[PDB]
Amino acid sequence: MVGLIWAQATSGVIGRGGDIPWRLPEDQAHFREITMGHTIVMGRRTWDSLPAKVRPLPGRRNVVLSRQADFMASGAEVVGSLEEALTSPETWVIGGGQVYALALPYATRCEVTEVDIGLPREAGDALAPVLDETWRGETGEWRFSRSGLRYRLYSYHRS
Ligand SMILES: NC(=O)c1ccc[n+]([C@@H]2O[C@H](COP(=O)([O-])OP(=O)(O)OC[C@H]3O[C@@H](n4cnc5c(N)ncnc54)[C@H](OP(=O)(O)O)[C@@H]3O)[C@@H](O)[C@H]2O)c1
Ligand SMILES: Nc1ccc(C(F)(F)F)cc1N
Ligand SMILES: [Co+2]
Ligand SMILES: [Co+2]
Repeated sequence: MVGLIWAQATSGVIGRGGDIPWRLPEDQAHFREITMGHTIVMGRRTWDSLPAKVRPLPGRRNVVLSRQADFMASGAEVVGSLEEALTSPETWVIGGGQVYALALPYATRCEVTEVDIGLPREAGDALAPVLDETWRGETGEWRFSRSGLRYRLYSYHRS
């Protein structure tokens, strides 16, 4: 099972400046619950966005996708194609925009957090992938975060 997990503003922005322009503590617990114990695949930029102290994420098989021949990610496996990173019973692609887009054709599930924040799309932003008609998703109820923002969860799936 290959899944994609991300948090977006309603506008689809997921990253900017090598960072995420909000904080949603509930989503961090939700992200950790979904990915805990499994393989996580991420782009090399996303891997660089994590501080060295949190790298690699605990309890998960961290894999970093890069075109650099002998790129070294201390604590993670480095592969040159996504397919090499996808060989586990359960794999979660955790970003970024480039790797979500590359990974979607191999994905059966998407766990999407939508953050009710008026964040306009900006040139150079990392964006969430657009899900077509083949994706059947369940919309969650609006939830209020300890951070003061409103959000809701989407669980998409295709057969
Ligand atoms: N849930 C979220 O909101 C969320 C989750 C994660 C990340 N983000 C944000 O996403 C942003 C970064 O996403 P990004 O799209 O800018 O960069 P990225 O997708 O995280 O990783 C980009 C890198 O992936 C590697 N790559 C891309 N296609 C490849 C391929 N076909 N084969 C091998 N390697 C490949 C390249 O690494 P080389 O340059 O080494 O070739 C490329 O530089 C950051 O702002 C981060 O905070 C948000
Ligand atoms: N600290 C931290 C920052 C960003 C991520 C993300 F999944 F978005 F890549 C995970 C963690 N654990
Ligand atoms: Co699990
Ligand atoms: Co299924």
